[PDB]
Amino acid sequence: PPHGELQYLGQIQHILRCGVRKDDRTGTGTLSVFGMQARYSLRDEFPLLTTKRVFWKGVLEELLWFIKGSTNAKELSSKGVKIWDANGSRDFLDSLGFSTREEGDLGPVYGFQWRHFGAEYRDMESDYSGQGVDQLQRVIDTIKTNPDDRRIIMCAWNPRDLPLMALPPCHALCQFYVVNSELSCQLYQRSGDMGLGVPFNIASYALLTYMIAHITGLKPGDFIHTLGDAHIYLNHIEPLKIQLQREPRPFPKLRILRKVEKIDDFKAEDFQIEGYNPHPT
Amino acid sequence: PPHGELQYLGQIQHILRCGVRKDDRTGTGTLSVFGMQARYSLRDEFPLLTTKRVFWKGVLEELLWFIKGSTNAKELSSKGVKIWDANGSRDFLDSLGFSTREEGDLGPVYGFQWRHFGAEYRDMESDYSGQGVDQLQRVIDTIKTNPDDRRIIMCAWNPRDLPLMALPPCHALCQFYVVNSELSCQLYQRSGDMGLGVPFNIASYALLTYMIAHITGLKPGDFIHTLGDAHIYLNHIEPLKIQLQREPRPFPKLRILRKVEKIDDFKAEDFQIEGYNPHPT
Repeated sequence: PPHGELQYLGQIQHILRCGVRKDDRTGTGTLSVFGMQARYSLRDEFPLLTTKRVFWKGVLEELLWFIKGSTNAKELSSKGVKIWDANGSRDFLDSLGFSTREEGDLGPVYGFQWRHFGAEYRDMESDYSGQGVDQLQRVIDTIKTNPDDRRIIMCAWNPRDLPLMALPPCHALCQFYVVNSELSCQLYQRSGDMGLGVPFNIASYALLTYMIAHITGLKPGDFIHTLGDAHIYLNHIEPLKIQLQREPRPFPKLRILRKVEKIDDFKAEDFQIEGYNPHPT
Repeated sequence: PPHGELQYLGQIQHILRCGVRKDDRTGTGTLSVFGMQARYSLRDEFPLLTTKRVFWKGVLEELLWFIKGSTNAKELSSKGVKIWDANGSRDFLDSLGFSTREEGDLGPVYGFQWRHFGAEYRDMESDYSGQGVDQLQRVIDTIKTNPDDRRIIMCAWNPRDLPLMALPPCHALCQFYVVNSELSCQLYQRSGDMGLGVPFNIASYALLTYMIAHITGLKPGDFIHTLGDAHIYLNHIEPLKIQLQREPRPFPKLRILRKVEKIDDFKAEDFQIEGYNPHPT
């Protein structure tokens, strides 16, 4: 078997070679490619990239934050993870016109879309219990009842809610798939930062799969990563060039430390990564 | 230059070889693979598969039917396309607790979601003008004014309208991409009947790209076909393996006979398939 990270590095080679120049919303400033797909096996290994360190604590703590259904960036920052803070800033919110929202109010992002799709969004601290659609539970339930179902889909893209978010999700939807008691997951990521973003988004959905496969009593299969606008920022061309030279270490292993039955009962101390020795930045 | 149809036949060979037994809703009866991707060029050619004849009239009529905001299957059947009739059947409906619902009424399917996303569906006759997000136009608008946008997405998956609709979309969403005056499109297909529905599905979203590009004054680039549950029904295996022995004829071309300002002004008589030489069956 070849390494799973060799797909990610190969995707960088392609963008560096055949990628064309394209700007984002600020004028920057990228080398882009439209349409990619890589498959990462989760079978007795966890696709946490090794040619550079990945913020696993950020990965883990953000997902639980999503699963909680939280939409307040302060509730995440308390755990020492700051990747969402600047979007709930007391000035950036007014930049989008959201002057009425208090500090932290991202609007109807992932956690709200996952647990309460369709619901009318009030504030961060409003209780949306039983309101909307808990498609995360619908996923877990459907897997338990009809594993053959070709509809196990959790969509975070709500066209009604787009003008109310800090920014539209880079992960439109994910779809789950069960065969031979193996749970597999495909993620559709509309936009991907191969340098900074992408490695984080592989761990995040490999983790979710590991969570659901644990609950539904299945064993993790493949994680399919599908990209739309796969781009490399020009100020990363050289650091990525040197990283391509590095050789992938053996993937670590994600292990759950207690039998968890419900999904909202998962805590950051239930997961342990062992054997993770990445390259130095 | 490698022929684009080889990807389709290639996918089939993989599923026949590395595919596993997986059933569907009705106990049948397939060979499944989760996660596929193929790229079909739209540059000076149209990916109408030629190893077997594709029902282009149906491909063309169904899409105009979509743009029409239609959910009545008989509006399409009246055009010589009988592919949604059994789904809008007076019996198929009763087999889904839609005994209160009239025949042809497929529910909040594609045509509704594209033109009126987020609107309270009632029936196939009420007009939902000024209701629901017009995703189809918002796409065209954003392409005209902001081609760098990494958010041009037409999502047809609405977990709220999932009860009310007959068949939940096999085509969850499609994303558009513009660089160097080239419009590209990627479809995320929830499930794919390889030897039956897939060639039809490919031609559908290529045409849509050809339409939108024509409207937006652009030259079509690539159509990326991402698949989730890609499957082959057991009774298609031998007909498909004979089809595997065929060498693909050069793809036809799609000429637009006139000049259309708005997407709604499109008519069947504006298109002309040229150079289509498919194998028989």
